[PDB]
Amino acid sequence: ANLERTFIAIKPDGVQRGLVGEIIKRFEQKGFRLVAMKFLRASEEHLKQHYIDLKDRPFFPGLVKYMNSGPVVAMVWEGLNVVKTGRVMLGETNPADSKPGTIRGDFCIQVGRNIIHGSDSVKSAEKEISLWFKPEELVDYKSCAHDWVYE
Amino acid sequence: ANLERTFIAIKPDGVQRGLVGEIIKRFEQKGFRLVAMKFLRASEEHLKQHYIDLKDRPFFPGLVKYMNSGPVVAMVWEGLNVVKTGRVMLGETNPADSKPGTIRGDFCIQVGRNIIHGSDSVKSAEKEISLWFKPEELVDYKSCAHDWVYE
Amino acid sequence: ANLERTFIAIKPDGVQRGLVGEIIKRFEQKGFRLVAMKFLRASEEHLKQHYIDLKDRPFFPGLVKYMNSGPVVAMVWEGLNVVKTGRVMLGETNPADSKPGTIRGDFCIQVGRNIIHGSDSVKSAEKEISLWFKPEELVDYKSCAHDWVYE
Amino acid sequence: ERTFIAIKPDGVQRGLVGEIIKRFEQKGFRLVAMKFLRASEEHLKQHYIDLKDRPFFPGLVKYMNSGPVVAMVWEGLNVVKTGRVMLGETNPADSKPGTIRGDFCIQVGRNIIHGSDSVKSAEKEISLWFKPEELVDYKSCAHDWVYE
Amino acid sequence: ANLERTFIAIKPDGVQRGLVGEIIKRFEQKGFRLVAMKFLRASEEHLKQHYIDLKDRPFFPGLVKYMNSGPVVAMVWEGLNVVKTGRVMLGETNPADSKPGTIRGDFCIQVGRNIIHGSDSVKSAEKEISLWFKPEELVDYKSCAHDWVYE
Amino acid sequence: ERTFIAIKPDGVQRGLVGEIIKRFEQKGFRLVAMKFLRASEEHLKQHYIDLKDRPFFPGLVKYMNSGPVVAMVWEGLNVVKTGRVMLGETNPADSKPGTIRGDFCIQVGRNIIHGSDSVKSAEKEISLWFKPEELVDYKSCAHDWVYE
Repeated sequence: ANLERTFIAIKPDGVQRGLVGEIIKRFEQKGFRLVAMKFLRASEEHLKQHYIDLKDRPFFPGLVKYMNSGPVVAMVWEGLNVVKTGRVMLGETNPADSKPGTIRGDFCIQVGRNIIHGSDSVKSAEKEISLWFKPEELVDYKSCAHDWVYE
Repeated sequence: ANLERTFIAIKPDGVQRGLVGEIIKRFEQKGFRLVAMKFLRASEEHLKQHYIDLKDRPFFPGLVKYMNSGPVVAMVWEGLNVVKTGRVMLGETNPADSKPGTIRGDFCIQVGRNIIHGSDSVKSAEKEISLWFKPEELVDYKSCAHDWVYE
Repeated sequence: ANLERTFIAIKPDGVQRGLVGEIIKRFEQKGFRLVAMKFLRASEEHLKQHYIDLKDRPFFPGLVKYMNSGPVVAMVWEGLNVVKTGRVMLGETNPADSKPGTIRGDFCIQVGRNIIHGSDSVKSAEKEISLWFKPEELVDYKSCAHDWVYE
Repeated sequence: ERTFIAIKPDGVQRGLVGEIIKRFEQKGFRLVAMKFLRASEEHLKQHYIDLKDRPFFPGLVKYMNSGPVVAMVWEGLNVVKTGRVMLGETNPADSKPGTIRGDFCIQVGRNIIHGSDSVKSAEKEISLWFKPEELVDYKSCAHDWVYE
Repeated sequence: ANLERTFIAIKPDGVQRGLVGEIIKRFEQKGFRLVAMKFLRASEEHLKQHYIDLKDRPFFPGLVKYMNSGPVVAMVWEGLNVVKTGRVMLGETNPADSKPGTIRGDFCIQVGRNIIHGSDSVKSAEKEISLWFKPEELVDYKSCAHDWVYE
Repeated sequence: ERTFIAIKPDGVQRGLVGEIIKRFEQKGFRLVAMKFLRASEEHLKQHYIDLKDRPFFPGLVKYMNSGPVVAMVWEGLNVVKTGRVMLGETNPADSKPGTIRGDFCIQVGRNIIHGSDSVKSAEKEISLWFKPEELVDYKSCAHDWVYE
C-alpha cells in the first residue's frame, strides 16, 4: 500500500543559509512520510540530466553551475497528492510571486537562488526519484500517526 | 462588534498529533480572547446533535465515529469578526484547498482528518457554544492589551 | 510508573500574557499525555483550599487575591515521573533562579507573577487533581506515539 | 532598493519587535538602519502631511505618538513591494495567514506595522526618519546565496 | 519608579548571522521593557572606551578590531534584576560553557565570535548606557502588561 | 573536529528530524554528511559490538532496527563534546530543558538521538556509517562570523 511520492531537493543556497531543518520540519508537520534522504554535491553531468528539459533555456548553464556550487539535500516524501501539495508548500518557483507562509515566500528573494526544488508531476517525480536514488535507499516503514492523518 | 464569539474544536487527530498548543498560540497571538475551554470525549449522541445538519450526507456516519474516537479540545474565542476570521485562520474545510500559513494548510492532508472545526456563522456559533458549554463556563475578563488591539 | 499524573495550572498572568499555547506545546512535545483541561476563574474559597499548606506564609493573602484576579487554565498531565519532570520544566518557583529553557526562566521575572504552578509531589498531585477536577473530567485514551515514547 | 518599515506603537506594546525583524532577516533582506523613539507630534505631522486636512488626522497623530515605534530601513531586490506583501493588506481582516498583519492583529486602526507604498515614498520616508550617517553599509555574508 | 537597566549589544556576528529578531524576542518574552535601540558601526576609539577595563588583557586588541568590522545593535532594557538576569539569559561569556537554552548556548561556538554583550554590573550598565546613548534616546513608556509581570 | 549524530527510530517516528537538524545548524556547526536508512541488524551489531555479549543486546539491536534512522556527520570546534551537551544526558530524566532530550523525550530506552562519546568513537562511527565520498567538503558562508 504505497501512496504518491515526490522528489524534493534543498538547493545549495538552502543548505548555506541554514534552512535544512526548517524545510524538513514543514514536511514532517504536514503529515508527509520521509522515504529517502541523502546529502551530496551532485556532479554537473548529473544536474544536466536532472534538468534536461531546460537545456535550451538561457538560464540552464548558470543553473547547473550554481546547483553544483555546494551540496544539496535530496529527499523523497510520500503522501496523498504530495507532488501538487509539495509544490503549493514550496510556493511559486519565482519567489517574487510566492506567498508568505510558503517556503520560498518566507525564505528567499530571487529565482536563481530559490532554495528548493520539487517535482512538477507524478511522472517527473518518478524520473527524478530514479535518477537520484537507488531503489534500496527508499525505506518502507509505517508512520505511527498514519491513522490520524488518513481515514 | 468586538464582542462576537466563535466555537473552535480541536478534533481527535489534532490532539493525537500534538497540535493543541500550536493551535491555541495562533489564536492568542492574533489578539483574540479565550472565553472558554474544556477537554472531553464527546458522546455519540452529543455529536449527532452537533452534526444534525449533515445527517443525510454520505460522510456523516464516518464523521460521528471519528469524532468520538478520542478527546477534543472545545473552545470559545472572542473578538471582532472572530467567526469569519477564525475560518480564514483554519483554512478551507478541505485541507487539499487550504493555503500554507493556515492551520489545515500547515498541518494536515485529508478532509476526514482535518484537525479542527470552527463555526461557519454567528448563528451556528451561538448554537455550538450552547451545546458544548454551560453558561457558567464562559469567562468574562478584559485582556491587558485590549486597547492596543482595538481602537 | 508511566501512569503518574501531575496538576499544572497556568496562572492569571500566563493567560493575560498570551502563553497558554506555548506552555501546552512544551508538555505535548516532551511526550506527556493531556488527561484533563478546563478554563475558569477559581473562587477565593477554592484557592484557600488549594494553597492550604501556605496558609501561614506572609504572602498567602496576596497569593489568594492574585490567583482570583483572572482565569486560569487547569490541567492534568500523565507520564513517567511527570511530577518531578514537570517541576524541572517549569523552573524554580522564583523566576530569577529559573534557568533559560524552562517556562519560568524564559517567560517571567518575579515570584508573585510566576505564570504557572505544578504539583510538588505525587501525593499533592493527587490532592490537587481531586480538588480541581471531577473524576469524569479525566479522559482515558492512548497516545499514537506511546510505543515510541516508552519501551 | 530600500524601503522604510515602522513597527507602530501597538506592535511594540504587544511584544512583536523580534518576531517582525526575524521575518525580514529570514527572507534575506539586509537591515540598513534602525532606531527606537517616540516620534514627536511635529515629526508625525510631517510623515502624514498628505492627510493633514482629514478629520481623523488628529487622532492618528495621537495614536502614533502614544508610544514608541521601531523605525527601520531594509534593502533588497523589490524590497518595497515584497515588504508590503510580507506585511499583508492594510486592513488586517483582509491580510492572509502567513503575513504579519494576518498572523498578529485584527483591526485596521491597530495594524502594528507600516511599510513604504512605493520607491518614491520610501525615499521620502527614509530622508525624514533617518540621517544619512544612520544608513549603515555592509555586505551580508550570505549575499552570494541570496542573489545570483 | 524606574527599574534597573542594562546595556545589551548584538555584536557584528549576531547581525551577520541573522539573529537580531531571535535575540530581541527572548528579552520581550521574558517581560523586560525595551528602552533604547540603535544600529551603527562603532568606531575603534568608541569600542576601546567601552572595553577599557579589559585594556590589559591579551584579547583586547583583537576584540576592538572585530567589534568595528560590522554594525552592532545597541539596546537598553529595563526590569527587575535585568543586569544579572540578562547575563544568565546570554549564557557564559565563553560559549564553550554556555548552557543549551541560553542565547550563546543555542547560537554560537567560540568566545571571539560570541554574538552578544551584556553589562556585568549595574555600575557598568550605567556607564555603558551613557557611553552609547544620548539621554533623550531613552524612552519612558509603560508596558501594557506591566501589572501582569510585577506585583 | 567531526562527530557522528544519529536520530534514532523514535526521533524519526515522533517527527523531530527537522527540529534536531535546526539545532545543529543554528549553533554554527557544519553538516558534513547525512543519509536516511533502516540500519541492518549486522550493521547495528557492529555499531554496538562492545555490547554484543550483554543480555540487553538483542533487544537493543531489535529497537534500533525497528524503524529508519537519520545518520549525520557535523563539524566544528569541540563538536564531539558540545554535541553531547546539546543532546543532554543519556537519561532524559537528567537532561535539562533546552537540550534535545530534555525538551523532547522521557525514558532512557526511547532517547531519540545518539552522539559520539569521544573523538575516537566519532572516527569509528563515521567510518562505519559513511563512505569517504559521502563526507562533503564545502565552506559555510558564515564561517568567518562563527570563528575568528
